[PDB]
Amino acid sequence: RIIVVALYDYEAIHHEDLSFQKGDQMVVLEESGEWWKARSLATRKEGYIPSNYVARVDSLETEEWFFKGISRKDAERQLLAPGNMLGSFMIRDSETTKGSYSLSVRDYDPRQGDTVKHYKIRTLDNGGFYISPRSTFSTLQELVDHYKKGNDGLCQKLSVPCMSSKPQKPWEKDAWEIPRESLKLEKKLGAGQFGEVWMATYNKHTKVAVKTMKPGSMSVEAFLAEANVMKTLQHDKLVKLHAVVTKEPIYIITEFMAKGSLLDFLKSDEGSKQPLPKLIDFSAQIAEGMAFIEQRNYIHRDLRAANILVSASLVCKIADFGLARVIEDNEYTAREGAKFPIKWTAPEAINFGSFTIKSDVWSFGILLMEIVTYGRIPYPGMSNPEVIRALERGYRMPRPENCPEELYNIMMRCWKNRPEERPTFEYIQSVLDDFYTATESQYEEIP
Ligand SMILES: CC(C)C[C@H](N[C@H]1CC[C@H](n2cc(-c3ccc(Oc4ccccc4)cc3)c3c(N)ncnc32)CC1)C(N)=O
Repeated sequence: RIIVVALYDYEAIHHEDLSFQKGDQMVVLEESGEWWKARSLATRKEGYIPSNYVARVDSLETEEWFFKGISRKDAERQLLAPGNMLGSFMIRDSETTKGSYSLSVRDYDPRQGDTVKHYKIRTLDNGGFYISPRSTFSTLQELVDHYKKGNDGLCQKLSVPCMSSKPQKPWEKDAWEIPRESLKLEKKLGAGQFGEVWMATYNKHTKVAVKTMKPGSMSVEAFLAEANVMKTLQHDKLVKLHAVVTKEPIYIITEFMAKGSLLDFLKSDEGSKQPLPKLIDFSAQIAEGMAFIEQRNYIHRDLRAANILVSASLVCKIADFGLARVIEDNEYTAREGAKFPIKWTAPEAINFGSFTIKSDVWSFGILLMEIVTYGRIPYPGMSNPEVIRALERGYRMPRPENCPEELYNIMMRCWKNRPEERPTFEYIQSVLDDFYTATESQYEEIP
């Protein structure tokens, strides 16, 4: 008997699902995947439900100011998003203290601009919580109501909970390999060497993107084996693979990303106006994605701004991870020109076909330069043979205008000729995540 309460408004997309009145009471049965079967209270008939729309009644997951799952870094991004105000806040699980909590509050000063301050919410041994010992509370709800009435030592008085959008409905049960007929291709987004990309509708109810691979470009079995690894690479900064059509021409089905590639974005009216701290935040988002790929012993093989996608809310998501591996070299793909771009590719990958996480690190440094130049071609003024020979003699792209020296230093580290000398994405992540907050403490010590 596990009791669970609803949270959002959702009607059955399928024919087996129930209703959500933004408030209800349910009791879960089986807990496989992201769809759960639950015994509900309207009234004595049930079915399957999306797990991300519900929560246990005991935990704080029901509270509007609590954000389960998210990181410190993501708390900051969420809060600094447009639509939030001074003293906007959230409570989340602590990162550096298991079982305890953290308060994140949107702040402002003329000297540092918009910032997010973090406070340790310590738990008392016999029940209750405090930030400062002189002010303890039975519940986190009491803590919140307290600091809503006055800052009492915090940077700001709490105003309203961090805004949040209703999450993506989880993908249909056991719909990994789907029929081609289940997709309606509505708008061609782009045409490339080995396939096209379409905006499309799945089963007349869900917006997706579909990459349609050219006949001759991939083998069904080799692709499916690889895709079965790709789908498990689940992370906020990787684009999500929903499903595949396992019949030539092979279709790849993913979440749709409203702002297209980061390269397109940086070259748009809107993206060309992003300020440098936002550019650095894109870099950090990609580094986080790559550190996950690195921790999972996977290889991207074609990391560049063109293969980064951008959401409506400016989340960067890595796409085409691993795809280059299963694009075949034959008479068909050959008449399409270069398989990989020389200017983005590590020298050992070019010279010997040695693709590793370390050649991805090389590509990342190039991507960094693409970002800070808003999508300029690498090595301007140079041919491909000229780039290769210059690189062999220690030439590296010089630092451009409007590039912080520490960002350049990171690029130069990525561009070591010997791969073992290049940093880890775990390192790159940490430096970029803390780029502007290096000489600052994690949490504020409130008297
Ligand atoms: C200005 C532009 C109109 C020009 C155009 N730009 C193009 C830039 C990329 C655009 N694109 C590509 C994908 C995508 C990427 C990989 C996928 O598959 C995989 C495979 C393996 C792993 C992960 C995803 C699936 C979808 C995609 C998406 N999901 N949502 C929105 N736009 C997308 C398409 C236009 C161009 N001509 O370049």
